[PDB]
Amino acid sequence: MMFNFANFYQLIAQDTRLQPWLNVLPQQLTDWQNAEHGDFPRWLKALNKIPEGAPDQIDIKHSVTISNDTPFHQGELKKLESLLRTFHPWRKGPYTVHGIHIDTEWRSDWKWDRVLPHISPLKNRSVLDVGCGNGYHMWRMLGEGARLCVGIDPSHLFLIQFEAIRKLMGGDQRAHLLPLGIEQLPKLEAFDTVFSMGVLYHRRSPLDHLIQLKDQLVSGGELILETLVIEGDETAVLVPKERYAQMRNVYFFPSARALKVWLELVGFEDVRIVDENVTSVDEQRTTNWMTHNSLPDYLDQNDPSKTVEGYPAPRRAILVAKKPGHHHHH
Amino acid sequence: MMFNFANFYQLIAQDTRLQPWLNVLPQQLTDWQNAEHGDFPRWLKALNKIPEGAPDQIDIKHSVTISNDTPFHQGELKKLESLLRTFHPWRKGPYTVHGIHIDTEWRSDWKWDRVLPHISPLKNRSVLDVGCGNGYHMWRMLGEGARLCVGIDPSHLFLIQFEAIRKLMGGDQRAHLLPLGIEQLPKLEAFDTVFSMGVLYHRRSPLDHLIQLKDQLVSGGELILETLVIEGDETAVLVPKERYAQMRNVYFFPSARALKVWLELVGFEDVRIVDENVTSVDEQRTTNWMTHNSLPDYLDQNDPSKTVEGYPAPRRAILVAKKPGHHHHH
Amino acid sequence: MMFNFANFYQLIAQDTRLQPWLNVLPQQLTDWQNAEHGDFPRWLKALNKIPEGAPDQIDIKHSVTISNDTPFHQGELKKLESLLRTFHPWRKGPYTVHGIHIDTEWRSDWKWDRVLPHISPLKNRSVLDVGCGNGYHMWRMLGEGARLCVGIDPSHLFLIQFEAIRKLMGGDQRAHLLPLGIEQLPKLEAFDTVFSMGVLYHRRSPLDHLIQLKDQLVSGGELILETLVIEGDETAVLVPKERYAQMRNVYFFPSARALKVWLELVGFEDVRIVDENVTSVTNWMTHNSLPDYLDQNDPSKTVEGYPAPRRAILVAKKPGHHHH
Amino acid sequence: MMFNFANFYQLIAQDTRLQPWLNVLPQQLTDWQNAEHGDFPRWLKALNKIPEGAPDQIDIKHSVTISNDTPFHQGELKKLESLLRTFHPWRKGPYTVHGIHIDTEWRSDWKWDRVLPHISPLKNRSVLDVGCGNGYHMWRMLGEGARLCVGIDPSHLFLIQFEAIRKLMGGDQRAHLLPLGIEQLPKLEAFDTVFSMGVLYHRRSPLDHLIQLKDQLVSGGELILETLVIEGDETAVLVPKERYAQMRNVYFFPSARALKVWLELVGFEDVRIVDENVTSVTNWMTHNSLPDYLDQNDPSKTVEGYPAPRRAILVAKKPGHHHH
Repeated sequence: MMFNFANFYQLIAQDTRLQPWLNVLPQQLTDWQNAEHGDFPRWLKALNKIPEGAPDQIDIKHSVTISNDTPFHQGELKKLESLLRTFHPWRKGPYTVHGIHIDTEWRSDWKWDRVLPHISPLKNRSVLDVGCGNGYHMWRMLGEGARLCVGIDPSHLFLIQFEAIRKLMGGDQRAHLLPLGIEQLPKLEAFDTVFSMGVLYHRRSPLDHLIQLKDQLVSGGELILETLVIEGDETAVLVPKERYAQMRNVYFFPSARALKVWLELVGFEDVRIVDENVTSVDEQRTTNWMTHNSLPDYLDQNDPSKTVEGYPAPRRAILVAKKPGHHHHH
Repeated sequence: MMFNFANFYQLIAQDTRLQPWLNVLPQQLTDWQNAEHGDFPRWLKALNKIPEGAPDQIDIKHSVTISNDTPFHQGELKKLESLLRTFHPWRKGPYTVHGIHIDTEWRSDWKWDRVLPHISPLKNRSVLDVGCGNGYHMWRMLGEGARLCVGIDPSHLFLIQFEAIRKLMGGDQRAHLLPLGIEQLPKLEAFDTVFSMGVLYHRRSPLDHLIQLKDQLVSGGELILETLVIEGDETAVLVPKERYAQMRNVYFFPSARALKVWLELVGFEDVRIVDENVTSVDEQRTTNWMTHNSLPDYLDQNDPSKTVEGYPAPRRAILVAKKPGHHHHH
Repeated sequence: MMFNFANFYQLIAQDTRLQPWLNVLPQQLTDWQNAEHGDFPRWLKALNKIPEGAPDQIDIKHSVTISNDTPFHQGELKKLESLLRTFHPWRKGPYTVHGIHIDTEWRSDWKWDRVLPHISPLKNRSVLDVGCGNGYHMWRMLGEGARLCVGIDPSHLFLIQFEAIRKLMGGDQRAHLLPLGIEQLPKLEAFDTVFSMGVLYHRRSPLDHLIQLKDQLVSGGELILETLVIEGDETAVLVPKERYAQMRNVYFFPSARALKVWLELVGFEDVRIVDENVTSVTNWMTHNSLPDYLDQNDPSKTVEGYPAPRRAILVAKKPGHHHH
Repeated sequence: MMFNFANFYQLIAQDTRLQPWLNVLPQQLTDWQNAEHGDFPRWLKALNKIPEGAPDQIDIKHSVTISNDTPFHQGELKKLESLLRTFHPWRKGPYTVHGIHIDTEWRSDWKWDRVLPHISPLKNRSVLDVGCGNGYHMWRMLGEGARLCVGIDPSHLFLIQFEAIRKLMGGDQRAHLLPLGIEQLPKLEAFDTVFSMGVLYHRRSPLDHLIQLKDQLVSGGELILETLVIEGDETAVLVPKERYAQMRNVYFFPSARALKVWLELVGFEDVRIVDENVTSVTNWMTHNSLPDYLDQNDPSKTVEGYPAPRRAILVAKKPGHHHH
């Protein structure tokens, strides 16, 4: 046993739409325990030192902020900040926990604010967050009245970060992170809303990824899909001969308008492009006195409109679509 | 869904020795939902009408007796007795529930009294009851301070009877019945004590049955094995050419002394024969004014020392054995 | 048992590179016997009546032509033509067997002539023909000195047509048609040359299709890939919202230059675009011979408004030195 | 690849009743190639040096004897005897090949002579020989007109010895030894006759062993079952607390009358106890020729105190009419 998922097994056992998941999940998580550990056991020792127990104040509406009415002792706060610092890098965020500002590589808060007006109200919805990273967005979804959030992301570090935040939240059982790829899930048709965050361009079969997402949604459910794109019409699709912005294991970069056609082909309805930006809009940069060149490593220093390989600079599009059928329970 | 096993999934999820069982159990119980229903849906409608809620008094020490300080209304008691009567036949017992005496085909109470002095104290033990029928013995095991009892018996009727008694007990979660054969279990090595009640003579491979039981026990665990036997020494073993006492699907009927050697061969220790009787010792008979011949149908009316087929009349032996190794947690 | 593949089991048993295929093929063909029969048992009764025995003359070099020195009697020829006619429609060909001109609907011979100059010589090569139809091209490949041709095509009718031609060839064991999808093959790495003709645009995962093909080739083996394409550069890729040219179950239509990049990504070498043409083809009661899938006011477009069909042929090499 | 079973794949491919075996056999033999090799690759190099080609004279009727009209040169015979000697120990036999008397440790010929009168005539029968050792009896079965003999025995050495004899027979394809346990076979119902010799008492589930054997027989086929037994009636069955006659991994030793009931329960017909004998057999430096497993003060008992070994032979029929 590296990490016990007992609490998740208990939750899905008591949920009639998720109980079928017990037919495949336990073997997958048993196998994960015996796979390459890496740093997970060292990280787990730090997680175990983070103080247990409910905080006094939680904001998951306007930010992700945890605080006590009575602040912590200088010693306990130094130790807590030091434990959290060992889990670098923190990508999604940012977080404020007992005065400590976890200053993340991404402004997930700003992207959340720009997307939220375009999505169906989360009140009482079950949500699957695919490529959920450390789980930032699941807190924001509970903040909007989500009943249940399940995150899936295969990173050991993301599971530790999530469990550290969940522990500082007092063990909130409404959000969970499973170390899985979406391809490991059976056909649940169980969630009201599915988020796919930055996964499509890593998949050799982009249409199989879109069908896998459709298969997790109830009748009339909603998909929010974010991926890297290029500018162009319905027939613009980049596939790089080697690496894209220094990344290996990259396949399809459709235009947003191309991606809209792909979603319609596999059977989604009411497809809208709701946001498109250069990725730097939502990135933070370490920009101190020691900084050499300010340009990210993945951009050409001679022309920051291009990657080091000479492709167009990264752009992120966010689409919202509907699975066919009437959405039940309002 | 015919019957939801959520509560069992929750229990084994929170138990580190039983959690591995989630790797095979859920698919088996999913398949059971879709197998031939028979009368289970009609029976379930009666179970659902049995009154919910804790009784005032429970004796599971000296009997299995349930009672309220304030007795039930004449109407509610007639309805309850009528519901319970639809689940005939009640084999293991007997039971007394709110004044209603469930007068069973077997005196499981007397056999329990004769065996109890020969078994390791049940206090804080986990127990697997193989061939558990309606689950009578699991109540008696909790009565002796067992922490946990799991019953396995593939009969639809036995699951209903057990759930009716469990409901009248106020939903006691320390005992459960799974509709499984012992051959469906993986190698758990999780129980302190295993009971095998009247299963061995139904198994084509009696040694595989004994190894399956050894595989469910912890180091130093205890087996109590009951089966049908013949008189004789270590080389006396009946295999009938067709039926035995009118029963189809019957294989090996060793002498008790033969069975002791079989247990030693597959690796058990400290094997003791603790009880041997004609089966009629522990049977009840309907013996009223209308009775034609008093002899059970399976006995020869011309010679009640023999079956109708001419084999020796049924005898039951009870053996107690130890899995090798030191038993941990005292 | 609808059809006995004993002869193919025997062939791959005696071949070192194909024997591993026996680990999965027999259960797949057992399951195929038990699937929806349709007309296959009736068709098989016609195949059983087709005359057995070697013909005197075989041309598989310039055509697919079978003849006896001494021609058949008018009765035997009427019966044989009647049996062959029961397997309509014949798409790939044409075939001429003992004077009977089989009623083929495509000129597979012209396609073959346009391909042939661009491929590595077939002498002593083993060839996998994916989407092989009734197997016309496998005969032409044997005609060019191929050691062995295996065709992959799930149609009941294609297997009957193939076995009818094979029987009239005297049971030639150097060509075989298996009713399988390419996705059912394991990683054989057994063939010198693989043809994928008209398959890629039917596959939901086109890169998994290219990897499937690479996985059937030996070191230094050759892929010939023909598919429907659009004009444009390396980022031109059409996916329809529903049908393309009135075809259902269609996915990716890259430009040939896009397809070249896809093949390089998957690990192919020396990728060449070898041929590219706008497709043409009727009933004589039709006003014109424009397919129904073309826009009648602009035949450069489909009725759905996309660019009209174009076929490209690419040739590529799996990395490594090609042995014997 | 340690040993190529291509010839067996080809044989069962061309046999209607055995072709279904291709659904499971190839993966099992692939896994066997990759299991613990031991000496098998060294042994195979000796097998490869044994001279190929048909001998002039074969007796498989009265013995197993191979000879040329023109004998081998003293050099060729020394080399061949040296190669055969590398596969020690030879248990079943004896064998005489080109004048060389193979050093067999059992008189399988006497066993064969005692069995033969009790079995249905072998002419044109297919036979499964379970626990066949180096395959001595399969030669004798062919000698009696058996169409086909398949031996089932997991020993590396047994397969080498068999293939050495088969090679000296000129590659006779009517007998084959597969390195499998009986539990690995599917339900073939393909053989006219099944032999199970010295296997039952090694099986933890003896009734599953009897059902396994019934499952390999055609309608009306015959089982010959030989095992170790005790004296007694239908309820006499020995199971040891640990070893029987110093053998580990042993389970049930029924009386022959008990075994007859077991066969009837499992659904066999016309069950006959045909033969029953107390077994005998040394090094000449031994005080006596009592096996070490016998009690020296009472050789009617094992050293463990059980009854001494006895062998019984039973013959039974699967229900149904036996075709051709």
